[PDB]
Amino acid sequence: MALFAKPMNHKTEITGEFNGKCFKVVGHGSAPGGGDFRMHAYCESGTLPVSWCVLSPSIFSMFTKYPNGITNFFQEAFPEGYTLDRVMTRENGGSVVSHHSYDLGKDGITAKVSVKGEGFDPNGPTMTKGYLKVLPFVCHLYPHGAGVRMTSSVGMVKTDGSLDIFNVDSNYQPVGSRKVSVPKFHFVQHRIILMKDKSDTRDHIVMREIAVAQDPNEAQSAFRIA
Repeated sequence: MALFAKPMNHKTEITGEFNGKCFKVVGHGSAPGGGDFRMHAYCESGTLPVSWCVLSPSIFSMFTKYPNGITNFFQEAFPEGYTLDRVMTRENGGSVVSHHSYDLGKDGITAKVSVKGEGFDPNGPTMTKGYLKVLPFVCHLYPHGAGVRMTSSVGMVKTDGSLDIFNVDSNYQPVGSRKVSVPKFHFVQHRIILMKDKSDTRDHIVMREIAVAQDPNEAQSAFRIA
């Protein structure tokens, strides 16, 4: 898509419940290009009842930078788009399930996201906002019938510098019946930066993400072999 060749706006609505505490999050951002994309999100319902770090995967893999030589399933599925079905499990206890759908229009990409979490200790880092950041991570992207499956194990650093591992299992499926090219196995490297805008007195986050896809056995010429 030529649309994916120029800067694009994106927005989201996220409806959620963790341990029964409801919230709504709205955000606007842009995707200037090269796998670097930002979102300013606020909790329209008041105070967010959870860590912005744990919410952050629910806050647009079509903005991932792809090298030529690997198909970008996320862009190729447009204009019809794709769905994301995700299960995220905190190894020390807690599950988050979510669904995302996307609309490509004149004003960019609109996402609708539902998310629910249960099994979190009321005094743990998820429900008490006790996370500082998400470590960098590499996803494995596997062919999965007409779509793709990404797995990652991400480390979320607590206030005290100890970390909790979350396992992310994401199924991306085309909406169109127009047959979309399914890539070969590859990696996608991510970084997530979260910031508080000093002008925004609402409970909010500014999220910046870098996502770049990588051919495994072109990593360097240590991996190249015939």
